[PDB]
Amino acid sequence: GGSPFSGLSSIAVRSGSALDAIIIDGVHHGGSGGNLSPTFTFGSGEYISNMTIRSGDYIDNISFETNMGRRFGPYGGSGGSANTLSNVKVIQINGSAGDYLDSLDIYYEQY
Amino acid sequence: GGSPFSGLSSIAVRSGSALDAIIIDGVHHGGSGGNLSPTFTFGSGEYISNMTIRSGDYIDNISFETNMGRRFGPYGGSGGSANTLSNVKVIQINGSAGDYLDSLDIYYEQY
Repeated sequence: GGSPFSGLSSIAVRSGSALDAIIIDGVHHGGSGGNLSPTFTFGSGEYISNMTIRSGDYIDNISFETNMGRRFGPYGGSGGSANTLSNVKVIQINGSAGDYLDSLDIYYEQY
Repeated sequence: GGSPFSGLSSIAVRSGSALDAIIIDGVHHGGSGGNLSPTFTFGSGEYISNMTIRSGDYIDNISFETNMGRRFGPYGGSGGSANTLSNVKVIQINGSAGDYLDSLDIYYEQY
């Protein structure tokens, strides 16, 4: 019984040319620079299915598509190298933050 | 670089004899009954290492120990059956909620 939920229930970012911050369920991870994205709130049974991430020494860009045809991004800049997650169910987003988003540790089901 | 963080950054619950709610990074999952736990905010590099969960048709009790000797619980009641997670790193907490906490879908590293 019940309506499904996730502990990853909403995402925002702060971005300029790179990722200043990620804001996960209203919890700030990073610095104050860049401009604040609007918050993406996930629906019951909705999860991240695609995700493109540009990264270098820092997280430079973040975009994703959900299983419900919804989109978030791109936010950030054109630097670093691009990696893509496809046919996935993203479960967790961890990482390391300072004044910027230094790394991301994504946990997902690889379908 | 950077200080580690998790997308599972704080836990509270609402509990009576069972689990009315779990509150994950300030996002409410469940109903309004029972009494509100105080919020456990996780520190950088802190994660759930032990966890005892009583469950039946509903989540009945929740307790956990973190890798930093910190504790949360027990909260709830004495019904259902007990399961324990030991030598783990909890990564995600999902589930299904209504007026109560119907299920929990825990994602962890089994060490």
